[PDB]
Amino acid sequence: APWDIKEEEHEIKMRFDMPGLSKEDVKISVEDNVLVIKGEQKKEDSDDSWSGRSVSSYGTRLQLPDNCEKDKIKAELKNGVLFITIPKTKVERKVIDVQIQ
Amino acid sequence: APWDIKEEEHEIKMRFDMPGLSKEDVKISVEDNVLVIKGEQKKEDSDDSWSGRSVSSYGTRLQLPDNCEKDKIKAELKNGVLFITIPKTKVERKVIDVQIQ
Amino acid sequence: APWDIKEEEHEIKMRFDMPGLSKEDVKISVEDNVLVIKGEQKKEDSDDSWSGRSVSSYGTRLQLPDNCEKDKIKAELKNGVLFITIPKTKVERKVIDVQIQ
Amino acid sequence: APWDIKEEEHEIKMRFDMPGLSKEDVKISVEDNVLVIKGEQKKEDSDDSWSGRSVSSYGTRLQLPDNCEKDKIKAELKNGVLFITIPKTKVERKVIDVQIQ
Amino acid sequence: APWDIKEEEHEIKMRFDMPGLSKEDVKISVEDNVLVIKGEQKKEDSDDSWSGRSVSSYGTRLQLPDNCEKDKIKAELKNGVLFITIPKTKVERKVIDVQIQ
Amino acid sequence: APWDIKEEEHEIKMRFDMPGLSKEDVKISVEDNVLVIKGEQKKEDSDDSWSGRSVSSYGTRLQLPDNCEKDKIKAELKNGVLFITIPKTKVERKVIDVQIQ
Amino acid sequence: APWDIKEEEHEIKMRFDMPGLSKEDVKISVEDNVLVIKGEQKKEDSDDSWSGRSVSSYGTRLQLPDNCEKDKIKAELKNGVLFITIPKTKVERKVIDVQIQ
Amino acid sequence: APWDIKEEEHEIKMRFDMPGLSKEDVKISVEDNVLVIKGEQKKEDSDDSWSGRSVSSYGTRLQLPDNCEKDKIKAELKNGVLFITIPKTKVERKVIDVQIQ
Amino acid sequence: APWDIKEEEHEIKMRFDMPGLSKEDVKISVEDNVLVIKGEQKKEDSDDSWSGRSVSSYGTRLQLPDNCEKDKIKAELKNGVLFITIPKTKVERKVIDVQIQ
Amino acid sequence: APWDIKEEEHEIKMRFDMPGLSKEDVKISVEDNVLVIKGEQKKEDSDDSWSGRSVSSYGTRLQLPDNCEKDKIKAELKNGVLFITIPKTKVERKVIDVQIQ
Amino acid sequence: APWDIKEEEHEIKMRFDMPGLSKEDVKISVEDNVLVIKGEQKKEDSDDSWSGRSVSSYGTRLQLPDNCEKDKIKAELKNGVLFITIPKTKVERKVIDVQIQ
Amino acid sequence: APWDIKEEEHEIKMRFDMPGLSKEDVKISVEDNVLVIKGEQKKEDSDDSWSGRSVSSYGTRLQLPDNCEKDKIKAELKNGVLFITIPKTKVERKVIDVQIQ
Repeated sequence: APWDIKEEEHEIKMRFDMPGLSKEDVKISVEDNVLVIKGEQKKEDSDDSWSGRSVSSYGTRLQLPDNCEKDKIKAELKNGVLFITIPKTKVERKVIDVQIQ
Repeated sequence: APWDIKEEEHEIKMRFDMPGLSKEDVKISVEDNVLVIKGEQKKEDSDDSWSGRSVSSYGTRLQLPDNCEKDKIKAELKNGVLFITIPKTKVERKVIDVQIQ
Repeated sequence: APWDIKEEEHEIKMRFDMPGLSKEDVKISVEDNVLVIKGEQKKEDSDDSWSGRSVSSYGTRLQLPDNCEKDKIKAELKNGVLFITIPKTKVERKVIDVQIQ
Repeated sequence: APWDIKEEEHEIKMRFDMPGLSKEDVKISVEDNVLVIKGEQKKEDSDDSWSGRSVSSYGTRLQLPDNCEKDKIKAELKNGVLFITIPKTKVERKVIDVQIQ
Repeated sequence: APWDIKEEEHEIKMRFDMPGLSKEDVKISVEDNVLVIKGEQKKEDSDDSWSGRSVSSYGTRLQLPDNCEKDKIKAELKNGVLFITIPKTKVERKVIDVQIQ
Repeated sequence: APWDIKEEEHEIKMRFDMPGLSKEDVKISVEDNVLVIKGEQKKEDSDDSWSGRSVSSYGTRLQLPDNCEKDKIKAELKNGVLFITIPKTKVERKVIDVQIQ
Repeated sequence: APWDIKEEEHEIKMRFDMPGLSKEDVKISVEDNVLVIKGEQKKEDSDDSWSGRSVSSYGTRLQLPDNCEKDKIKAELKNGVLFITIPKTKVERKVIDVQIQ
Repeated sequence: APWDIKEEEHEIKMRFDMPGLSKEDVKISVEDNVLVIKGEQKKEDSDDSWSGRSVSSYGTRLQLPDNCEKDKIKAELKNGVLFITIPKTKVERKVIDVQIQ
Repeated sequence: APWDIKEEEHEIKMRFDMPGLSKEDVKISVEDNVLVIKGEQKKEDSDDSWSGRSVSSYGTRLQLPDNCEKDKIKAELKNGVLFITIPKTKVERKVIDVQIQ
Repeated sequence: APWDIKEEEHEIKMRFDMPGLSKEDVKISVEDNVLVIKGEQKKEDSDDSWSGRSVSSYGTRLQLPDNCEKDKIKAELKNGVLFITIPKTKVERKVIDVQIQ
Repeated sequence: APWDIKEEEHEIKMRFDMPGLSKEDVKISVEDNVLVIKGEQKKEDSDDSWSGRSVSSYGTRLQLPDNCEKDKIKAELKNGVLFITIPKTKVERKVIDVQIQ
Repeated sequence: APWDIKEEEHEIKMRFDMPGLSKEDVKISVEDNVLVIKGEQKKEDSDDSWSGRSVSSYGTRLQLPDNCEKDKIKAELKNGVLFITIPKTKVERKVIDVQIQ
């Protein structure tokens, strides 16, 4: 299965995966509320000696409900699998319901 | 015809419809600018004694141009038909046009 | 789910549904063994002031196995939902089975 | 090719095209951050004397990243071709990167 | 609408259209009875500085019923719209009808 | 790109890839000339706490031209990527060509 | 248009059509309530001397609501067009309507 | 070929077929004019010890032109093949033909 | 079958067909080498009193190899079937064959 | 369900089925390792007197992993159902596993 | 690739191909301006002793711009490949261009 | 028709075909039991002077039941048609049949 993206019990979480890609070719970037991921192909630093070299596009968008709180943002890569944990927001301070009468 | 959603001559109006659903299983919820509707199936409180019991999903999104003014928001249900009337906003205080020269 | 039509434990039952349609625009008609339903659009008696006025065709056929016994035929409309209960018949007074030898 | 829409080396640019439409039937309109274009068919002011008169819908949306700065907004029409040049914004004053550890 | 081609009340008329193309890149050619149009892309004489440069094929055939009378043949280009007016012929000097008996 | 399978300049090589799968859930098996791969889902040994858990089938066939020489067979897993290197055979000791005359 | 079949103001009427078929190759047949038409190809009695001889199937079913009254049944063929006029029945001697309460 | 259903030279005949089904799991049932067949799966009385156990639905409808004469109705099963022979009726005591004039 | 168009053993022949159309609404027209047929709908001269009135387009083109010799051109309509017989031409006065060497 | 083909707990088993076909029209044939089945249509030895006579092709291939041991091969036909039981082989006398290091 | 048909630097050229067909079964025919090719199947003069005998249709049309000059027309067949070289014409003695003003 | 491949009355035979390809660009190759054909495009040795030059892939596999006996293998090319005749094998020295009891 390619990816997961969901509000967990307390936060927001993404998870994707990529063969070959090690701890080197990974980058991200933040904005006022926009996250972006940039993975690329460093499958040119050992040797080719091959045919089925894999090359594709990896960077991708994201927007958080509230402006992305930056400090506690965590992420990790293992066995060709990246995943990013990020804090939830504090929505629902006020609401009103039906008066259908 | 399932629904209508439109800016009338003075306000914003939604209208949808649902068999069975009476004045009980209806709920809404507001946000800073987000409306959401939650209807569900209380077709379990009289008796089944049936085969063609109808059950589906009814809640749905909405966003208003300007933050939803809450007081005068009205809505009503009759003959299995929901409809919500909500105040318009006061856009277009300034504009500029072509200077194609 | 649109409709149900079935032999229950003791009788025959139809059930359908229609938004808007109240206790006024409903009619039926019987025959020697043919039932027919005629619903129509009285969505012209309050006001239009609208775009998504719903108008369609509602009348529909039926035939009962035995000629429709007329007295105890019942029906009802609620929350835009029609349903007709009608007596079963007394088939299977005699039968013969295989003699495949 | 119908249109182009892109961030150039320094600004934002749209370009589209329309047969017949001259410097008369063109209009635009601005908002806090919303641009809209309104072209229409003045192919009724010379004469018809024709069959293949062209009539369609031309107005279209746009939103700029930052609220549309209004003064230096330029545009032009030639040979049935419209194009609008508009100032870029000043995003990316701060950023944070991975700490995948 | 792309083009029109028709016998008018007195003559024959074509009309087509092309963004960008001005009074320069247009050419035609005549034959004993064959007309041909050759438009091309001079969208290389101002500057590119662009992505959505439009380039396509424009030349096209035609045959007139009678050999094309050459003198009074007229044509014009405006707002990226070409159109050619050409004299009709003098067919139907004799006819015979049914004798189905 | 999913996989590569090819005769290299001197040997035979397979390469595939699998997210999540680490150095644990991997197995192979040999035969007289048949290779088979068995990967499975050990995504049950850390915790679920998730929705998009990935589970599928991974084992797959192979046959080598000549009976698989077993000693020098190598393979490796990194960044969720498996690949197996295996010795080539020594075909083409004799041949005959056309005599089409 | 191939055919017409309808209850007129007072009776029941069919109309169809067939090239070539003259007053010879036409037949019908009645039943307790079933009508059937049998037209065939007598395009073998003058001469072939041809390629595009037309041959197809023409007979077709019908059932009348009440058993077909036989005497006044009329029909006619002209210009390769058949049409059958037949008496209506006397349905609706009794009816009952809604009691939806 | 699955089945045959036809009026023979003197009667009416059905024939179908079913693997496994022996002389046990077969049943029929008659009505005023309705025949029905009920075969089922007794592939649970010897043992499973298997994977490709076959289970499906076998009962099926029939209506005879005239009310089914019951005595001489015959049927048989052999080599997983059922077939039912039933008496024809005595239709066509009277008829009327065209008067197309 | 709709139509036939063919060179017979000695001439050229067309044949088509049209329900309703009698000996009245038929017309043709000749040219230097162009034949055209014009049938239309006179299904307005008796009465409508109907629903399935048939109306369509019937005129159609033709070109003969050599200019249409006019005198001996024959045609006829019967049972809603038109057919036109026309003289062949006298092609093939000279020819040359391969010299492939 | 048409057929089953599988390695059971101890052997190899096929099972298929055929209406009509009795113990007569069945044949098989063996090879070094190839099995083939030949059923045909002896539905010509009793009488036709029918329309829905069934005729098709029944012979089919098979290959066993190891050369087919011939003695204990069993098979049977009942209720139009064929099935062949055949001995398994003795594979897996030696194996080697990963050394992914 | 099946065929080529093109105006070369000085003439007109066709080229096609056909297995089996030798220098015998080839024919052409000329007209005032129409060329036609007739190849056929003489794959009946040696012996069949075969299954995959090839038989198809080979004759085909052509029209030249100007009436086909007959003398210098050349053609040849080799290795199951035919090709015809034919003289070009002398078009474009006069022309007129745009006056779009 | 592209090819034929079949066991004749005494041997095995292939036949295919290729335009242009003469007695030069043809090659085959044998193995223990594998035949392979290699045709290629020598349509570069006379001249191009063309557009519709044909180039494709021609080599193809084959396996014989028994190891290919090499001496008497024959083949030939004529009129762009290849065909290979090869000796049959001597299968069926022993067999066993049903004992369905």
